[PDB]
Amino acid sequence: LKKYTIDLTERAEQGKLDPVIGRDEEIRRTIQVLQRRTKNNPVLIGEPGVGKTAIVEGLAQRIINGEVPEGLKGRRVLALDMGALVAGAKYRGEFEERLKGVLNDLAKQEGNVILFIDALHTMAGNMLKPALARGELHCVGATTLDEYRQYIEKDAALERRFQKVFVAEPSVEDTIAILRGLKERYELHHHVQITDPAIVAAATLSHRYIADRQLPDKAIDLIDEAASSIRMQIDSKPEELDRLDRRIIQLKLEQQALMKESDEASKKRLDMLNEELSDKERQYSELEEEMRLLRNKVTDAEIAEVLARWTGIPVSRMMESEREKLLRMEQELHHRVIGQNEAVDAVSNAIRRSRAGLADPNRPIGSFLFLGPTGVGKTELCKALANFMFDSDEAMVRIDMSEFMEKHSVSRLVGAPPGYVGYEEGGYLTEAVRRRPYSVILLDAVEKAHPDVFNILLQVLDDGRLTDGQGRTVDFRNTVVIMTSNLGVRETERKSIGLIHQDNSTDAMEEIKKIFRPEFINRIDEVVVFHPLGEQHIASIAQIQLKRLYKRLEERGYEIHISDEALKLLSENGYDPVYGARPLKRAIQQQIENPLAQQILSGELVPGKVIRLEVNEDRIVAVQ
Amino acid sequence: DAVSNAIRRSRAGLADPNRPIGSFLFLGPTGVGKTELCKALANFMFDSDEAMVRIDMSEFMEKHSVSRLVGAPPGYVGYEEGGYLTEAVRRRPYSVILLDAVEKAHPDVFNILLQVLDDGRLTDGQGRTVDFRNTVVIMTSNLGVRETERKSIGLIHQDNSTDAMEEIKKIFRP
Amino acid sequence: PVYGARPLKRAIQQQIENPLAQQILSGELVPGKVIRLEVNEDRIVAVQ
Amino acid sequence: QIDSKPEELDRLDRRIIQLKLEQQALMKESDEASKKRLDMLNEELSDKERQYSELEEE
Amino acid sequence: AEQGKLDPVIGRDEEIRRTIQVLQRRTKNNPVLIGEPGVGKTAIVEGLAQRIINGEVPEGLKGRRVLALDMGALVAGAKYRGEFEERLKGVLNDLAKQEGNVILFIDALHTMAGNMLKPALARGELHCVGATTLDEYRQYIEKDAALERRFQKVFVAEPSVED
Ligand SMILES: Nc1ncnc2c1ncn2[C@@H]1O[C@H](COP(=O)(O)OP(=O)(O)OP(O)(O)=S)[C@@H](O)[C@H]1O
Ligand SMILES: Nc1ncnc2c1ncn2[C@@H]1O[C@H](COP(=O)(O)OP(=O)(O)OP(O)(O)=S)[C@@H](O)[C@H]1O
Ligand SMILES: Nc1ncnc2c1ncn2[C@@H]1O[C@H](COP(=O)(O)OP(=O)(O)OP(O)(O)=S)[C@@H](O)[C@H]1O
Ligand SMILES: Nc1ncnc2c1ncn2[C@@H]1O[C@H](COP(=O)(O)OP(=O)(O)OP(O)(O)=S)[C@@H](O)[C@H]1O
Repeated sequence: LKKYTIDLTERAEQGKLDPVIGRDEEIRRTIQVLQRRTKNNPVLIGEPGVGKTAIVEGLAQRIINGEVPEGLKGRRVLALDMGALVAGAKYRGEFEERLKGVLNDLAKQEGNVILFIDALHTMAGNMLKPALARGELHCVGATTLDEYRQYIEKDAALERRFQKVFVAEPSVEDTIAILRGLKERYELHHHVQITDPAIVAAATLSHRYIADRQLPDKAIDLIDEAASSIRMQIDSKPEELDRLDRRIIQLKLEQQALMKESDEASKKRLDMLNEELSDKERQYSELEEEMRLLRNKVTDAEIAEVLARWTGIPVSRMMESEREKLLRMEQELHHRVIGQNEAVDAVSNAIRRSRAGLADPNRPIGSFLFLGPTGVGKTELCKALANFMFDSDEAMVRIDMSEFMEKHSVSRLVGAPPGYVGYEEGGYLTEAVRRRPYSVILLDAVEKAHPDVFNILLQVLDDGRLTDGQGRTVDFRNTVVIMTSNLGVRETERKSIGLIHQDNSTDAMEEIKKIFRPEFINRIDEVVVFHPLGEQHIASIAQIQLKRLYKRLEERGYEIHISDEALKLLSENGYDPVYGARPLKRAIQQQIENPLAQQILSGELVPGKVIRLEVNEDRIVAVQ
Repeated sequence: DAVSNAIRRSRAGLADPNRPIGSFLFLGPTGVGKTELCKALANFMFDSDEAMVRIDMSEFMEKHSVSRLVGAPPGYVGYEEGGYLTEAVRRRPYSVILLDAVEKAHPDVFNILLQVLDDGRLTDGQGRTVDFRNTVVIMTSNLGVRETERKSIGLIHQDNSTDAMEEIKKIFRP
Repeated sequence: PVYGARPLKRAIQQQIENPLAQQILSGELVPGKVIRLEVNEDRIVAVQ
Repeated sequence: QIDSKPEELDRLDRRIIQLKLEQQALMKESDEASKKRLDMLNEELSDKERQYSELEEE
Repeated sequence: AEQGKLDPVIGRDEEIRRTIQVLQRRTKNNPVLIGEPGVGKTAIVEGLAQRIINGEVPEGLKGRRVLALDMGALVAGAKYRGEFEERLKGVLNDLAKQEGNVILFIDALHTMAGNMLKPALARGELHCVGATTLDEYRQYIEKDAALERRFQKVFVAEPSVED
């Protein structure tokens, strides 16, 4: 008891055990087990982070703090932790000897020293049952759910040794009382003065967002991380000084990339960045020679910037300048997708209300069932939205739902039942959107998937979470979906002419209301129906079809200027009454790119010189 | 009044001990607020929507989904991880369970469900007994929406009951 | 008749709350005061 | 229950220990005009002290 | 690193501020670099060592020095029941002798026993550095809320042209 044990009451005497304000219920549950003769060893069972070790050591905090009544005063808490019994016994038999020594010690305590097994799955059993049979061992269990059950559940002799402990959960109120009850201990443990908004945002926002740990402790280590980044601010220089100096370090690593060259002077095209280097010396000198350089407002906005680096709705963007690209979000789509006014306003306004957040957080954000014709370019619009917000097309997780015809379809895409290859491989959308849950959940042709797939669209559209075969919640409460499904193609291509719009809504709503409930008609953002294009739109997609060719042949170092007559021939070959604007790239390549390749390989086009496409033909030809 | 009188019967004590406490079949058009009322049922007596999980019978249609509700056969992943029904009831047997669209489930969940109803004992992949004899279940349906919203004009309630009980009759027992 | 008062969630958030979000985040509406649902013209507009 | 303080007595004493150590949390705040709302927990604490004094006497 | 035998880095300041900013905690205290074996995360912990030792770092990481428990001498002679145990308790007590002025960059973080590592990481008595592959940080474990209270990660994405 003097060699192997750690005195938890002494830990609560000096105060290395962080004081626990509240929860008298389960410490009273411990004391109620301690008066109990049989089933005398309590087992603290919660999730990890219900504080099982901290409830035994806080039971020592009660035994020193006198909140315990008569009966246990004198019965001493001494904790056999792991690591203690692992002494230099290189040979056998001495283990049973030293255990016989310490069980003669608690055998002569006679209810004066209480034993404790920290992380109960450690310790034995061949010797504690006599010491739990006379009345001489008084041990305590504190370990997790899996480590108590797999410690032992099913021995009816050892569950005769161990009683479990179960809890009750009130509101976020007493979590706020944990955070204010601990915030000055982490002032003198975290070098600050904890104002309230960081911890009340930690409590309420922890009860809203975090689906991995539990109240209040997820808020507690959020304040740990918070005061960590705060002391990162405390011991460094003031703010904009570190803006200047840190961008000096990283950007001089960029010029460190941008100096070791073949010819240094000609590719010093970054000369503005070096005048800006001496300018960073200039304003960085203004602010080194020269609060709002301080934050006791920790802040909710700034650990909302940390959590905003986590989730997928930012607030670090919120203190930036964003309204100028918001007010021409239509026109910044018109740089690559022109026309379709109720589509760019219904879709773009649906993006505004979506990432603005006007619905339930326990509802999805941008929820779209697309229904309409072809000849439009849906995946290039999905690339316009990943290349719009995601700034390039990583989010385009394209998972075709066409494969799913037989009985076992939700074992296919949801994930297989365990005990097989398919569960560890998981489902299709379940896994490839399990990697990025807060992203574009892009789907083509969902209608051929199961009714069960339809009602788990009713799960990610009502609830906004997903469940595989095992039974956990993949969180979708912070993602925008795009469903470029192939529901519309035959109905909306076949509807012209002879079928009015209410009839396509009638039989398409006979498919939806054939399987879905009214919330699939209702709870999407918009039913976005497209229309065919005009001639100036053909001119615009010619221009932006050329801008990619400008940057592409720009990487080689050539120049091409095109007259208006070739524009007139492409406008002539642009539109057909049956198909629309799709074969334009094929006509451009078949009439333009054949003599261009023929003369760039033939030798008639000279490198290092400007190229111009003229017409010494009845079609487009190349010349120098 | 139906669910509230079911609560007064629940805390009152009328029930047969070889039965579940509450079991109902809801039919009709959709738009009434079923699982919002189940969120109020998670709000009233044990006081928390944290204790509302909402369970579905749709994804569980396969050859091994019987071993999803009972746990896998031995020698499998999900045998040591168990099943959703056996672990879920085995943690706290006195709780509120929210099922959806049981027609999606097989006649093997209807016979495990019969063991919820009759004689009160479920044997899993392993085979040990499962305590179901004081458990409250809630099961919603799509039989109401898929033949009521179009037949709301003209049809009567008895014929609604019969043309539910036909496809029920093909795949359930009385 | 089939649908009921179910779409009224998005009749509110869609039908009024899109220009309301435009006017709140536009900077016209300074926060901090008691809101009275005023009447501009025949489509519902909230004014601060 | 006979050796120590009675059941309704330590229900009450432990409700007032919930509210009192809840105030030991609830002292240091951020701004006054928002988070000194807790008037209602104070009059509930008056029910706590009065009922605990009543069954303290009885 | 004083002798300068290690590999340099180019750029790498924002997400290594994510590495230092995930270093200086108490429990969750240890960073994890995420990514496959063709990205270079050991250059990020050793460029971390070059910021700590060379001196662009502010106050706090001036004197900190990094050690490395490896599995090789752990499994070298495990002849009897206790050799590996006397040697690992020697590791933990030598962690106690430099008193937390030992940084322990454990690469292959799941390799390092553990119930003797958990409470010292919990009190503040232990503080290390972790590293595991993208798929293998999906394999490490995140739902053990205890081992959620022992470690934390650093985010790195798909590489670009300019870098
Ligand atoms: N009210 C509180 N007062 C003080 N510290 C608290 C409080 N709530 C949580 N903690 C912290 O909770 C942390 C975890 O407690 P533990 O003693 O590890 O209990 P535990 O859940 O059994 O951990 P194990 O045994 O490793 S599973 C400690 O580091 C405490 O700082
Ligand atoms: N606006 C556009 N800009 C650039 N390329 C386009 C455009 N529209 C179509 N394309 C090209 O033509 C192809 C067809 O466009 P998509 O965006 O895939 O149309 P789609 O309806 O999504 O076809 P799916 O996905 O096979 S049903 C694209 O992959 C591009 O190569
Ligand atoms: N009348 C209503 N009152 C309140 N909330 C409603 C109502 N109707 C729908 N909801 C919301 O929409 C969700 C689904 O609608 P429900 O009324 O529960 O019908 P349902 O049959 O449960 O559909 P589910 O939940 O997808 S199986 C609920 O969880 C609520 O969030
Ligand atoms: N950041 C870097 N800076 C400098 N050289 C690097 C860098 N990353 C990789 N290298 C080079 O690549 C070689 C090995 O790359 P590693 O850094 O070991 O890749 P890795 O991601 O660490 O994968 P491991 O270590 O095999 S798991 C080194 O010998 C260097 O030549």
